[PDB]
Amino acid sequence: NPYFAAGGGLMILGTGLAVARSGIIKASRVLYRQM
Amino acid sequence: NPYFAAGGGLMILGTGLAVARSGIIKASRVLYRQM
Repeated sequence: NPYFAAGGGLMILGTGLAVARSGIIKASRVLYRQM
Repeated sequence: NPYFAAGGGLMILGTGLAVARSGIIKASRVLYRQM
């Protein structure tokens, strides 16, 4: 399809993994000091 | 594969090395004043 030329889904994946990294970092920041 | 046209992994590597640089800078900021 002509939409394949854009191929902007990698931006979505990058935002998703960045948010996941931030959330996991905050969790581990709480996990160590919780147990 | 058609996914090679995008080639967005360099963004992932850049984010990883930037985070590593920040973490190492903070560590050295603690390492000098710890020992």
